[PDB]
Amino acid sequence: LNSHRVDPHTAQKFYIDGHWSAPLSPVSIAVVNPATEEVVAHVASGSAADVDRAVAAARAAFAGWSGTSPEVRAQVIGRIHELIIERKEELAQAISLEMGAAISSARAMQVPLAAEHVRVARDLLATYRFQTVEGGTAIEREPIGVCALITPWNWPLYQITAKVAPAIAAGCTVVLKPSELSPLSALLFAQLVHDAGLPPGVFNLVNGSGPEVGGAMAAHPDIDMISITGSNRAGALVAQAAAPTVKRVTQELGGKSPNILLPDADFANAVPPGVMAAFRNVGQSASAPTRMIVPRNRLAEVEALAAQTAGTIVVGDPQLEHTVLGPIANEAQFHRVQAMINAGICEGAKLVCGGPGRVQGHEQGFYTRPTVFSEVDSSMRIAREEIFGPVLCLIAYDTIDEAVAIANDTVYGLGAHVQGQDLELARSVASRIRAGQVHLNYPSWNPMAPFGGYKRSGNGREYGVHGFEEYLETKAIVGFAPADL
Amino acid sequence: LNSHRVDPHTAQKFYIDGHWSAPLSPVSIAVVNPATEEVVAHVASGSAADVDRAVAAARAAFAGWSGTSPEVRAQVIGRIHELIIERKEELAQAISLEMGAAISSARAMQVPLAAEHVRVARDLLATYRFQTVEGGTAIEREPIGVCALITPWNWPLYQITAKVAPAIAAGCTVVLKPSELSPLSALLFAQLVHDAGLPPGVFNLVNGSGPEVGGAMAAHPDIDMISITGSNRAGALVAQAAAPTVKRVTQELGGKSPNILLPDADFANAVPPGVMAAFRNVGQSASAPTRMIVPRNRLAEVEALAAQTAGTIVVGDPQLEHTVLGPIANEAQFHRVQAMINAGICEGAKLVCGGPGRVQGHEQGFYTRPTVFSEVDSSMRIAREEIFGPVLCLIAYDTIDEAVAIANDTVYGLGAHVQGQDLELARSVASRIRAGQVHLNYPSWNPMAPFGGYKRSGNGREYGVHGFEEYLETKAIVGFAPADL
Ligand SMILES: NC(=O)c1ccc[n+]([C@@H]2O[C@H](COP(=O)([O-])OP(=O)(O)OC[C@H]3O[C@@H](n4cnc5c(N)ncnc54)[C@H](O)[C@@H]3O)[C@@H](O)[C@H]2O)c1
Ligand SMILES: NC(=O)c1ccc[n+]([C@@H]2O[C@H](COP(=O)([O-])OP(=O)(O)OC[C@H]3O[C@@H](n4cnc5c(N)ncnc54)[C@H](O)[C@@H]3O)[C@@H](O)[C@H]2O)c1
Ligand SMILES: CCCCCCCC=O
Ligand SMILES: CCCCCCCC=O
Repeated sequence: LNSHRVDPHTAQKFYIDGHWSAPLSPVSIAVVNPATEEVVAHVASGSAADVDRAVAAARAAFAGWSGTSPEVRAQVIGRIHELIIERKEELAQAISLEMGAAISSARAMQVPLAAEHVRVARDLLATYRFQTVEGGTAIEREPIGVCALITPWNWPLYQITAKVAPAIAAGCTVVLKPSELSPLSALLFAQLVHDAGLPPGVFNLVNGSGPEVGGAMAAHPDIDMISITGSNRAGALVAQAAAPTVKRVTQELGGKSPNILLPDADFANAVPPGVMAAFRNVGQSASAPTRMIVPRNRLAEVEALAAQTAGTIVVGDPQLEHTVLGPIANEAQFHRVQAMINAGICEGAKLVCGGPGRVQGHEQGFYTRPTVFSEVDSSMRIAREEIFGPVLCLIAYDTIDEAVAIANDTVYGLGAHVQGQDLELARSVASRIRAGQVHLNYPSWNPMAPFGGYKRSGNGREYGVHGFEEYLETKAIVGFAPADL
Repeated sequence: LNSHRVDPHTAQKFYIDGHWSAPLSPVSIAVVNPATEEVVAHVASGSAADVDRAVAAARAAFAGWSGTSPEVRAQVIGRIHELIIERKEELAQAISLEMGAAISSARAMQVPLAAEHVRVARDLLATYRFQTVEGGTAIEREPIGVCALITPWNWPLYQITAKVAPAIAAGCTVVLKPSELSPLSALLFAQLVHDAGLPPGVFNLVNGSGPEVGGAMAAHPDIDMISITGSNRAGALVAQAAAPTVKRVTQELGGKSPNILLPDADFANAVPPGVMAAFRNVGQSASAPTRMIVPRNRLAEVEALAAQTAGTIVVGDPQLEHTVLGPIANEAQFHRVQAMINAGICEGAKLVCGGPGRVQGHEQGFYTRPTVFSEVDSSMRIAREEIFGPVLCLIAYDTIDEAVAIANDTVYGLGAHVQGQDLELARSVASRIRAGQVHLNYPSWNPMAPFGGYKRSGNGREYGVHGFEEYLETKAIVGFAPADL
């Protein structure tokens, strides 16, 4: 049923300097459909020499593009956005195919939320003041230059858009390494910016492994900035690789986001949305609220409510419109999550529902059972470590002060959730969570809100004007207007 | 004549948690007067265990201080500023003693410019909006937490102030490692914040080597951010040491700042100020304009003008009010500069004036001759490498387009200078220099202008509101106001 077909002519090519060119190496990367475990396509595996050709194209194109007026850059970006909306069905099918997102999920969110980043960067150029005059001193905001972008597989198009749209809008030039576990939609996206009219060399695509291609980028002497969305392990290696060239380093990494239900919350109506939030994209989301923090005298009620809403999630074939969750995105991730579930069992957590093993009736495919643990201690492995699968922890508290301490009891700080009837109280608690975003009573997504981590969830912000400013340098021209006397 | 006396009771102590405490190790660091080459004092050498006590104090004090109202924090900072102004003569004598700054220079700039950073952070709290409401989403700016500050010896008090004032104002808590080659003025500064009323643990001082104390800070699991002003070599090592904890990393590093004289400039009145600018603080300044870029058909005139103004700089005893330049700050730096001068001779540059050797008549003390090279090629070592002594390069150009290419022909981008009669033209050139600051026709210093590097001159900005925001996280509270329907 899945309708995506990889272009045979460009599958094992790179997009460099306005054209698809042969890779310098013959190594291939097979792409596996997580729903069937079959290789559905191959893509090329870049070398450092390929990353060289791409950086050279980006460098050569930077003067022309940064010299293009904001209004005109905004026109190209606008057109890119139209093309995403036009080819959205094609894009939803490739995302689903490569990382198993329920086709329903791919149409409703995987693509449209990505479109939104592009829209926001377009509208943004209409008002942004690149120069400001404070007296005799003028502040000019300029593109930082050639940028390395590395993205993960869980929200593949969306994570490419959060980086490319602002980078391009700022006047930067960009070389992107997509996840080798979700390369197909990136292939469509490169074709899309080509068709949208982006000058050769402004956007460049190279496929390959993190350590080889990503490593080359992090160390390249001609790259002015690198932005990575991925694991902490990879984030730190790129930071270390980038230090001697003193690049600007932007990192969006792991999380263990808390969901505090305050005592005055409507538990029957708030536990189900939290569970659904924790298990969105089958838990494959860094900001997912996977630690639900609730009053002890209410734990047995929320346990029942969590098993109840978990048990009604339809897990199955992503090709069906009524499937809610597809499989874990790939074999490596499947086995990691499975290990985390078994670790929780072995450390004595209560298995409210779910458990290990493939989902019954989908033995082929990385289908993982939606899992809920309760009576969870903050010291447990499943409470401290990001699992990146559908595994929700229930944690009890005896005071609101205690609930905040548990929420902050983590090396991470990417996001957080608060449920409460008294809005004043809920706000004061939110301002006490050390996290880049706190969400009150399940607000809807906001494409202008800065997104990023405190502590070990990263460095920098994406989305909206904040994300746009990550790609600008800052210049002071003192004596811009001569002084008096 | 120098009147500073180190407090014998606190010289080999650390300022931790509101008191002077014994170091955990008995290692001492001798402090040498560069003007006489005599050890004038000793200070303690911290261990990782000392950095632990200091981080613990900072952590423990962070809740109280961040919970103190901006208005009240601004009052403490205001008082710190009064005390700097009151004890300025004592502070100028300690700076001069430890790193050889001409006493005249220490009174006029070394201290007052440092006072200014403190003033700017005080006034700033009066207007800064820590919360903003964009609809149903609120942006709250919060202190990032415990901060490691590492500073150099060339502008010792001033570099401590650019970091501590904004950090404290933001609500952060701070542990500072001063340069072990300029520890005496830091000792007075710690006493000063104590007397000013800063709560125990908000500011902590530990002395010691970069690799040992600085290394401990860069790697500490409880430090949320580290800011370093120093060499590229040290900047990258701290970045690498900090990567696995994902700290915020702020770096102010080397420079090779160009000074372009455009053809319409008044060469007789512009060459002398450039030379004086290059040799301020005897060249011991990262942003100093040490590459003077001038029209070829004008080189012989600027050469003569540079020798002329160089030859009239009074180099001698910093204890004399009429001394203009003191010695290089310390023996290590003296020998480094001397090697750079000899390298320039050996690579065929023209020695317009200056040369190697101690300044005649000051054989005792690290007195270095003000040196000017001309007919300098961009590929020369003396053109590519920061020298950090009084060594000015003269470079010729045949077009304004060429002059810009030479100015940007550098791994650095900390600052830059433009001389020109047509202000429109001079502005357009300034916007073409890839540098954090460009200064037109020798404007006066601006404590609100963002200061920092493009490319390899660092990451982040100091001074004014920009520097203040380096110590704030960014939080989005989505659903702050419930939505319609
Ligand atoms: N904060 C955010 O906005 C955000 C958003 C989505 C996902 N994430 C996080 O991403 C993770 C999921 O992705 P993953 O674990 O598969 O990512 P990962 O860290 O394993 O890989 C991410 C990217 O880095 C590349 N890479 C791997 N090793 C590299 C190396 N040493 N040098 C350079 N590049 C290298 C990979 O090829 C990939 O493109 C989760 O932790 C999730 O929370 C964060
Ligand atoms: N950009 C700016 O605002 C600015 C301002 C002033 C000076 N500087 C630069 O500073 C340099 C002058 O200072 P320097 O060369 O003596 O500095 P340096 O790099 O040798 O030392 C700077 C600081 O780092 C510490 N340190 C040394 N090694 C360390 C390590 N491995 N880990 C942690 N800390 C370590 C030192 O003890 C000192 O406190 C020049 O390059 C100058 O341009 C920059
Ligand atoms: C409504 C959720 C939007 C998707 C957020 C994905 C970012 C986290 O990995
Ligand atoms: C007027 C010069 C102010 C001092 C600038 C010092 C910063 C560079 O090291």
